[PDB]
Amino acid sequence: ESPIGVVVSSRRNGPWAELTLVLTPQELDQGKRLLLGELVRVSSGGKDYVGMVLDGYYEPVGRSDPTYTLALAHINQVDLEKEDPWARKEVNFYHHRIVLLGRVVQGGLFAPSTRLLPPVVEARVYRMTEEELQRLLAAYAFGHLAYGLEEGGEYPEVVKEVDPALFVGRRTANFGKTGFGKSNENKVILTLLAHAFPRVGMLILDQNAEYLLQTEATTSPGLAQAFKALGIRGRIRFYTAREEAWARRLKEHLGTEWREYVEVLPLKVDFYHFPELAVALAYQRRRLQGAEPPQYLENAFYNLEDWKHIPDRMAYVYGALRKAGLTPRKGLKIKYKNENYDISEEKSWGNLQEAMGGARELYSRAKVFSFLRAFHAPGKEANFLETIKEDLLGEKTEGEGKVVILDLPSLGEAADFFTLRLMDLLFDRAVELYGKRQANFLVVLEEAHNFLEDKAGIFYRVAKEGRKYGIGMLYSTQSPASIPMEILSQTENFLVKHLSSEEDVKVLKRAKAPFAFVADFLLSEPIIGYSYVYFEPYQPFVVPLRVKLLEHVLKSLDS
Amino acid sequence: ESPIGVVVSSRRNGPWAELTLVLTPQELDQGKRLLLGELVRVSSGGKDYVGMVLDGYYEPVGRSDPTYTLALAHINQVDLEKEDPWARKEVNFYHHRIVLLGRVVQGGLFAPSTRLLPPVVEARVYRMTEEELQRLLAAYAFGHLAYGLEEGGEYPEVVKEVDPALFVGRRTANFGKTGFGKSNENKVILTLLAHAFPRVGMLILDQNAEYLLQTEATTSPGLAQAFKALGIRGRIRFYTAREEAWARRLKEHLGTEWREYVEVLPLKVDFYHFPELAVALAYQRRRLQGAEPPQYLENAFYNLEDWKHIPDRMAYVYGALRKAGLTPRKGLKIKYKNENYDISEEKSWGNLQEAMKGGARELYSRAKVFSFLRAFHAPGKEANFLETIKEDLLGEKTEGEGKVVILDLPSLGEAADFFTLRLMDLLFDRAVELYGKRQANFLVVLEEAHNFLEDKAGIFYRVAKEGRKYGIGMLYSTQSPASIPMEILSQTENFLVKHLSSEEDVKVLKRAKAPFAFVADFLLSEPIIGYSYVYFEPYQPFVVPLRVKLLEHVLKSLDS
DNA sequence: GCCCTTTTGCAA
DNA sequence: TTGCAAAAGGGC
Ligand SMILES: Nc1ncnc2c1ncn2[C@@H]1O[C@H](COP(=O)(O)OP(=O)(O)NP(=O)(O)O)[C@@H](O)[C@H]1O
Ligand SMILES: Nc1ncnc2c1ncn2[C@@H]1O[C@H](COP(=O)(O)OP(=O)(O)NP(=O)(O)O)[C@@H](O)[C@H]1O
Repeated sequence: ESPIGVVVSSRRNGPWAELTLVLTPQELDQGKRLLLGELVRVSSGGKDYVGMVLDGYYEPVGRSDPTYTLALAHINQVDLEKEDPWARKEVNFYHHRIVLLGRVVQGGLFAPSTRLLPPVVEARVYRMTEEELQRLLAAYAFGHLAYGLEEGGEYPEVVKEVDPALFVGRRTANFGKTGFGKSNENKVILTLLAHAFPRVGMLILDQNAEYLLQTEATTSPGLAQAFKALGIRGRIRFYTAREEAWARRLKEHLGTEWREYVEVLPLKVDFYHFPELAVALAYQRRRLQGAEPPQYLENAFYNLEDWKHIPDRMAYVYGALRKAGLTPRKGLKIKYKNENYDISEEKSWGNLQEAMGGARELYSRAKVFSFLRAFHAPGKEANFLETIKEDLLGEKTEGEGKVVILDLPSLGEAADFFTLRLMDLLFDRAVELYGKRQANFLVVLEEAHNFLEDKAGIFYRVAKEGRKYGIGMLYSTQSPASIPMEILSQTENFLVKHLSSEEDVKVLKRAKAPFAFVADFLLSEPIIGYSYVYFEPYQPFVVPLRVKLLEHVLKSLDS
Repeated sequence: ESPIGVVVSSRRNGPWAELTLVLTPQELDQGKRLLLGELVRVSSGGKDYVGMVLDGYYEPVGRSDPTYTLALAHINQVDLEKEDPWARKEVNFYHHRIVLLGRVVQGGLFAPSTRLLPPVVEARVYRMTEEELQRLLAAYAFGHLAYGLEEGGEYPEVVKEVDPALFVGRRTANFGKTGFGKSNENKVILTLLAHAFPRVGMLILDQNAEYLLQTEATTSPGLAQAFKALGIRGRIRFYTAREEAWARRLKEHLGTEWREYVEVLPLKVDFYHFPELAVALAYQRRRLQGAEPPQYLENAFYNLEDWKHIPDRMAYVYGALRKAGLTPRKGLKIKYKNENYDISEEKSWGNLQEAMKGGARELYSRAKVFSFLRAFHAPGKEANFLETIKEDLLGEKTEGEGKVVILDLPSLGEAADFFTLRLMDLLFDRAVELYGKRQANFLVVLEEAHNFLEDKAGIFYRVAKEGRKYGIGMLYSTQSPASIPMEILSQTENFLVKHLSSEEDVKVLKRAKAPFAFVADFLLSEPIIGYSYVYFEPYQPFVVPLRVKLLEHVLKSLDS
C-alpha cells in the first residue's frame, strides 16, 4: 500500500496527458512489475485518477555507462548479484509511460481526460485493488477482467454486468475476424437480457439460420435451445417460408413439446385476400429502388379502397393479379357485369379474359405484379407485416416483451426488399406512436455491411434517429473498414476482438479516439474470446474482458 | 493582480504568434495553476491581448538532473516536502505555451492576430477577472463559461445572452453527437427569444414530433409546455393532419384551458374550392422533379384564370378532378351544356361522363396526374393552409406580433418533402416581393439539415445563400459537419459544436473555420453532455466554451 | 442515372 | 396514314 515508483515527468501529448514513471532497484528486486495495459491509480493534489500503462523502455539514470559496465562484468565472469551489489544498483532501473484516462466522481459520472497537468513532485502511482476495480466497472456476469494470458493478470472476481440501460436505445458494434466469438458474445448478451429483463423486445434479422437452432460443432447452441434450458416459455416468434421442415427440426431437437417455446409462422399471404397490400407493395418497390412511382400506380394506391365497391373494377383488379401469374385458391368467383366466372378453371378464365376507371391500366400493366409470386400462397389470410408490427408495438404487448426472428434465407432474392419494407413500416409506426409508448426493442443484424447501404437510407434513418424512440441496434460486421463512417461515428458501445489488418485498427482509432491504446495488442495477440469493451458515457475507456461460453453461462444460470 | 509566471521565449508559429511561460517553485507551492484552454491576458508594450493556454510540459531548468535527484530521494525514503526543501526547490518548475488570439479595439471590435512579436523581457501574463471576461463575452442567460469538468474552472456569473441581432438574419449551425444537447439548446434559444423579443417570428420544420409536446424522459419538454409555464398566450400555430389526436394530447397535458396557448389547424383543403391551387400544385410537382412540365399543364396553369368565366371549361376541370379520385361534398352541381348535374351521386356522375375545347378536354383525359393530390384533399375545408401560413409569417397586419408556426411533417407521410419545398419557395418569393416595404423578420428552424442542403439548386440552399438580405435567418442541426457542403459551412456565421468523435468531423470543422483548430483535441477526447463551443461573428471571433442550461431550469429561473 | 422504345390518343 | 404529345419500361 505505497507508491510503485517515482514520477519524474509529465506532459500533454495530443489530447491526453502522460507522465513518466521510474522503477528503482529495490522495487525491481522485490518483484514489483507492471504489465502493459494495466490500470493504476494516480493521486495528484488529493484527487484520484485512472491511468493505463502504455509503454516501457530502459534508459540510463544519472552518469552511467550500462553497456560498458555489463560488458566488463560479463567479460571478467563477475557475478553482479553476489559479487558487486554496488554495481547492480546503478544499472537496474526501468522507465514506464502512463496516461490519465479521467477522474471517478462519487455519486456522479466518470469525468473523461483532464485539463490539469500534475507537477512531478506531487504525483504518486498506487496499484489498484480488486474492490477499486469492481467499483470502477460495475458503476448476470458478462465477462471478467484479464490482461493477456499473463499469470497474475486474471481477475475472475471482477466482472462486467449486462444491463438494459446499456443496450436499449443505443447502437453497439461487434468486430473481430472469423472464429473469434462475435456470434457467441451476441448470443450470451441476448440470453442474459431475455432472462433478466423480460420487458425488452428484439428483432433478429437472422441472415445465416444460426440463431434459432445450432447443432454443428462450429458454434454454440441457439436461442431456442437456450430458452428451453433456462425455462423461458412463449417468447419466441419465428417467421419462415419452410414451416414444415422447421417444425420437424424443432420437434426433433426440442422434444414433443416444442410448441411451448417457439411459435412458427409463415411468410406467405393470399394476395387475392389483400389486393390493397399487393398494390402497396408494388407502389413502394419503386420508391425503395430510387425512382418515383408511376401515376397509374399512385392512382390505384390512393383509390383502391373506393374501387372495392365497384364489382367491375374489382374484377379488373383480380384479372390483373391472375394475369400476373398468381395462382388462386380453388373456388374463386368473379362477377364481371352480372355473370359469375371461375378464374380457377382455365375455360372460365379464358371466357372472362375475352369478355373483358383506372383499373384497365392496371390490367394492361399487370406484368408488374410478377415479383409478388415469392410471397403469395393461396388460402393464407394472415398479414405477416401487420402481425410483426403488432407483436413489436402492440398496445397490450407493452411490458411482456417479444422476440421476433426472421428466417431471411428462406425468402430467396426478395429478402432485401422485404427487410427494407419491414424496417420502414416499423419505424413509421414507432414515430407515430411517440408519446403514447416507447418502442423499446433491439434490432440485431449480422453481416451489417450488407444492410447499412441503400438509397434513401432506411437503416441510416434508423441508426441516426432511433435513440428518441428506444430503438437500439446491435450489428456485427467483422471488419470496421466496411461500415460507413456516418454510422460508425454514432455508435456508443464497442466490442472488438482480434483484428489482423492494419487498416481495420486505423479506422477503429479514427472513429473512436480511446481505441488508440489497444491497437498494438489487437494486432499482435490473436486470442479467441478476448474482447475490448467500451461503453459511453458510463465507462468511457477501453477495458479487456474474457467473454464466457454460452454453455458455461447456461450451466451457471440454471441454479 | 500579479503576473502568474515569467515569459521566457516567443516566436511566430505559422500564422499565430506564441510565447512560453514558466511557473516557479514558489508559485507552484502557493497553489497557482493554469488550465488548458484557459483565456489569459497578455500585456506587451501597453496593449492587452487575449491568449489561450495551449500546451504544458515539464522541462528541467538550469544545471540539474531531476530524474537522478528524485530517484535518489525515493531510494533513501526521504519526504520531499519536509526534509529536503533545497532539493525540492530546484525540480519544481513547469512550462506553458500560450497563443495570442488578438486584441480588442475601439467599440469592442476585435483586431485579429498580431503583426508584432513581443520581446521576452517586457511581456507579462495576468489572470483574467470576471469583469474582463464579462466584457469580452458581451462585447436571459444562455450558458455560463466553464473549462471542462475541472472544479474551480467554472464561472456561473459569466454568461452569453440571446439577442435577435445574433440569430435573425444570420445562419447558425448546431453540430454534435447523438444525445448531447442540440435539441435542448435549440429549445432554450427559442424560448428565450419568444419570452424576450415578441416581434420575432419562427417556422419550425418539425420532423420528429418533439417541438410541441414531449413527455418521455428522453428529451426536454415541448415548446407548448414551456409557453404554458412562462405564461405566453396565443402565439403558437400548429399545422397537422391529426387534429383530433393532437387535441386529445393537448387536452390531457396542457389542461382544460389549452386553447389559449396552442391553436390547432389542419393540413387539408378542399380542391373543389381552389382548382387553381390544384393545377398549380400539379404543375410545380414536376418542375421540382426533373424538368420541363408538359405543355398542356403549362397552358392550364397559365389560363385557368381565364377559364374561370366559361362554365363548360370549368365543368371539364371539375370532371377531371372527380375522375382523379377526389371526393366532393354532398350536394354539388355542375353546369355542363345547359344542364346542372350532381357529381356527388353515381347516376349523375355517369350521366355527366356520358355527356362529356381550348385545353380543358386534355386535362380531363389525363386525370390520373391529380391522384397524388388525394393526400391533401378533405371535402368542406376551404382553408388554403399555404396562404394562411403566408399571412401568419409575412402578414402585413403584424408589424410585430410574434408567431410561432410548427408543422407536423410526419403526419403527411410521403408528401412531406414536396410540401416543405413548395412552402419554402412560396415564402421566399413573397419575401422577395416584399423587399423595400418591410422585412420578414423571422427564423427558419431546420433539423436533419443534411437532407435539405444537399442539392445546389434547392430552395433551402438558395435561402441559406440569400436570406440575410431580406432578413430571413436559419438555424440547422445535422449531427455531423461532414454532411454539409463547404460552400455553406464557410459562409455560416455562428457555430455551436458539441462533442464530436470522428476525426473527419473535426478536420472539416477546422478547415471551415481556422479558429476551431485549438479545440479539436478537447472535442475528440471529452464526451461531456451539454458542453458547447460557441463562435459568433463578428464581435466574438474566437471559440469560448459554455455550459448550456436545461429547459426546466431555464423555466424555473425565468418564472421569477 | 442516364438515354432510347413502345404504346395510346388526337390531330389531320 | 402521319405527325406529335405524354407516360412507362429497357440498356448502358
Ligand atoms: N469466449 C469464448 N471462449 C472459448 N471459445 C470461444 C469463445 N467464443 C468463441 N469461442 C470459440 O469460437 C468458435 C466460433 O465462434 P463464433 O461465435 O462462430 O465466432 P464468429 O465471430 O461468429 N465467427 P463468424 O461469425 O463465422 O464470422 C466457437 O465454436 C468456440 O469454439
Ligand atoms: N445541458 C444539459 N444538461 C443536462 N442534460 C442535458 C443537457 N442537454 C441535454 N441533456 C440531456 O441529454 C439528453 C439528450 O437531449 P437532446 O437535446 O434531445 O439531445 P439531442 O442532440 O437533441 N439528441 P439528437 O437529436 O439525436 O442529436 C436528454 O436526456 C437531455 O435531458
